[PDB]
Amino acid sequence: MADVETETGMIAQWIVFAIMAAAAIAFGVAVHFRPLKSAYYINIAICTIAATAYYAMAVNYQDLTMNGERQVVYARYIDWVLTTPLLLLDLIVMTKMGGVMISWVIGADIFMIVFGILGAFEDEHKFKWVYFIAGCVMQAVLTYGMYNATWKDDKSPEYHSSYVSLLVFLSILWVFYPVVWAFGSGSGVLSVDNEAILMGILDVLAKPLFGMGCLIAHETIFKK
Ligand SMILES: CC(C)CCC[C@@H](C)[C@H]1CC[C@H]2[C@@H]3CC=C4C[C@@H](O)CC[C@]4(C)[C@H]3CC[C@]12C
Ligand SMILES: CC(C)CCC[C@@H](C)[C@H]1CC[C@H]2[C@@H]3CC=C4C[C@@H](O)CC[C@]4(C)[C@H]3CC[C@]12C
Ligand SMILES: *C/C=C(C)/C=C/C=C(C)/C=C/C1=C(C)CCCC1(C)C
Repeated sequence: MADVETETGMIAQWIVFAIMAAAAIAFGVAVHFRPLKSAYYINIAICTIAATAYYAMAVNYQDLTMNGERQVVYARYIDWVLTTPLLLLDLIVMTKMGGVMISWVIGADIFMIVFGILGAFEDEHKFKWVYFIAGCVMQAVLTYGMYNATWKDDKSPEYHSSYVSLLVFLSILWVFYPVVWAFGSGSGVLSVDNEAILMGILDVLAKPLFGMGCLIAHETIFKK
């Protein structure tokens, strides 16, 4: 039979919705009482984006577009394509990284997503996986560069530290997405719902939580 999202998946998403929404509102207000405002904006956008994406996924878990006999909840790629770049930025600001380099990490990132999307809608397993590799290779490149701003002597010693910190956290976490993907969206061995929940779990770690980390860090440092 076909693997399609259910009330369950819906639930999960709906839950994520609320969280995102709150963070959005939270930061959304907070910002008006700071100096520094930018860092806030970044994360406001991020969560507002997600919130929206999840909101769509949730209300339409029934309107199924399918690759094979398994529904693909693509809205997430959109989210990701927009959010992921903003997440890297959240860290980039803690560094003195050069525009030229920024564009590279970002560009890499964007493709990482698209490849995923490409694979997500591919029939031939033969290609599906090729695409998968691609993205991983992008996540790779991308990650590599992010670390050059670690050892290569280029902001303040406080920042540098916080940066390193958050990065290792983001760096590791992210590799989970591709793993989960590979499993469901990619292989099929994973349910649409479970994938949703898993992805969902990740998102909340990757976005709201990370956000706080950053905001704090900034707020913290700024106080020095
Ligand atoms: C899950 C969602 C609802 C979480 C939202 C968390 C928001 C409300 C949190 C996370 C970061 C937090 C801020 C971190 C740093 C400061 C500077 C400090 O001098 C006063 C508190 C203040 C300004 C915090 C206000 C509350 C804050 C903005
Ligand atoms: C959707 C609901 C849950 C959102 C609730 C958002 C609340 C927690 C957010 C929105 C406005 C925010 C406050 C905005 C202004 C200030 C004064 C500042 O000097 C310290 C942070 C502080 C005190 C913020 C604390 C966190 C705060 C109260
Ligand atoms: C808010 C969303 C976040 C932080 C999403 C992160 C997503 C990734 C790191 C995805 C990576 C993928 C690959 C490296 C290979 C192919 C499939 C993907 C798209 C899921």
